[PDB]
Amino acid sequence: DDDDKMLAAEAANRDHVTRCVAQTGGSPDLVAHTAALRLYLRVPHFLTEWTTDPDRRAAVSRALALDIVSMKLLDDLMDDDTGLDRVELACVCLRLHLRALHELESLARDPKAVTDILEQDAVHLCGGQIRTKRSRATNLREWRAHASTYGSTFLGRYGALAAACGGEGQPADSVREFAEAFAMTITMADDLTDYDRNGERDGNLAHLMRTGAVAGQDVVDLLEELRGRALAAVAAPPGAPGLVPVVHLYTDDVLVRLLPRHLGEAGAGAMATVKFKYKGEEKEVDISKIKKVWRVGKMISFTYDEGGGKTGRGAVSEKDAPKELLQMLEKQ
Amino acid sequence: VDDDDKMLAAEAANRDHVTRCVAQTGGSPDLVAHTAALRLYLRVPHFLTEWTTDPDRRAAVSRALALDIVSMKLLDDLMDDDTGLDRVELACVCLRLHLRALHELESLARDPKAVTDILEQDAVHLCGGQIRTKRSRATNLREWRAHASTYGSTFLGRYGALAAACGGEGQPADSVREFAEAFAMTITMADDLTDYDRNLAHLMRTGAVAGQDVVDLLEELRGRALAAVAAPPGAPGLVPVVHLYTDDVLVRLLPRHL
Repeated sequence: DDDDKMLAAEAANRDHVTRCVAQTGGSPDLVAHTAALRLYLRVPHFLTEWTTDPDRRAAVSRALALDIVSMKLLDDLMDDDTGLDRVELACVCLRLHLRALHELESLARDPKAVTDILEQDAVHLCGGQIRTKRSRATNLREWRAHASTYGSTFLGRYGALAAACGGEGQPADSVREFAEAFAMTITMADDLTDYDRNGERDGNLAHLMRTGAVAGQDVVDLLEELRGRALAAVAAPPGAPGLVPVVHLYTDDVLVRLLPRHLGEAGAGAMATVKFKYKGEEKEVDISKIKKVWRVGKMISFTYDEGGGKTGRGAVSEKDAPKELLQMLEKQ
Repeated sequence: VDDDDKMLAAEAANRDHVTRCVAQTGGSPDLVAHTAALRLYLRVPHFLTEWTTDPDRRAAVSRALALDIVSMKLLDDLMDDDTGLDRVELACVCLRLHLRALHELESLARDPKAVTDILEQDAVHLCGGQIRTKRSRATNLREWRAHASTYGSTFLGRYGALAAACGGEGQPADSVREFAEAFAMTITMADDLTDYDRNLAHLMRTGAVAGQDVVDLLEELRGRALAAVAAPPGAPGLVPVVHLYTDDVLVRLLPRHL
């Protein structure tokens, strides 16, 4: 029923946003574009997870959706590649944003809190986007520095706004920490998808991986860092434990589904090995050279390509077998 | 130190506040230059804040209005895509200037909530209005005025209402806005009759609009503005401003099209 709350909230955000686009003279196409922004429409549900009163939660959630969609329309306006009418994009962008300020300011504890949060790192956000497009990233460090502005800072602001508007029991710092880590996991996902969905190359993480400029294991480490940052934020009292499966779902999806499209047979990291003694020598074979593998009690016995026709023999304790050997066990 | 001296100092102060803000958020020299060239846009906040008795509050509201007015002009450049400027800079500077304005306006407002009230109230009339304008173009003076009452009158009306909300109170808010809506349409006509060359001009030239009707509208807007600035407390300094912009359209611009 948490998965059902998250679907209903997306649908309620989609309803609020499309009505507002249509009420301002948005074309059916532009309405269909905003209704299509599924994760943008759902993300506000994540940011409001700490909100105890469900009437305030639903109201903060739709107001965040308005402004996130507005900024997405501004972005479509600066790319100017949607085929949507530019006048509609501009005027609907403005209208949604002004409705969002009104609604957020109606819910905030403090009258200045909304404009304080939007102003505080405006230069970092707006100058960040300019430099992202001005100087294309050529390695992971550059990719992350850019992504921390239009991804992390972008969504952190909506985290702070969710805390400011979300009444009592909101660990402001932690809502924002969650938002910033989660946004970077999503931003990596979008780069690794939009390589092919959108034909994107310059500054694109997938292009940097395929090119050799960025190593798969560095990408895996960043994803694991972002997973751990988001998990820590959601464990801070009074806690948002409902967000734990969400964090795993998005990180795992990048690891399992998207990364492999830009790496290849080997994958990320060094080729796994089996260490054993055999006729008195120290021996170490690549999981790639291993042929047959079978269990006898807690021993794993196996054969390998030793060079030429030559077949080698070994056995190790299951305690000293890498996961990759035990996997071939299960698959033989 | 007369009134044209106060205006000149206000216009320079608004320009400097805008250019510093564009430069510091990563605006290129072409975008900084573009922003500094928006003379009337940087000037008009001075007129809007004529009812503000504290000179320091007046300087602060004037420059805040200038940030947002320039912001909305940059959004307008972004929807036309005809300046040859970088769309990423346009968008990012548009956003930054606007967010600074919200911050500076809310810090001056009696009630910070009044800023987002004023901006939301007729947001649909303004934004729906601009879509309808750029869709189905005017073929007579009635249609032209209908369209210009959104992107001109409602546009500047909002900044009128914001000036009164961020001013020193007693300020006659309805009259500030009435001044702004009437004056806005005078300068929108002026812009239309300049921006043909450098659309009301096309209609005057192909005789779909009679000169005498344009004169009558200008005289009506002149009277509306003079009435607004005679409501108490009163902004007598705006009388010569109304005459200057009106007479300029009658004397300099109309003859170019008749």
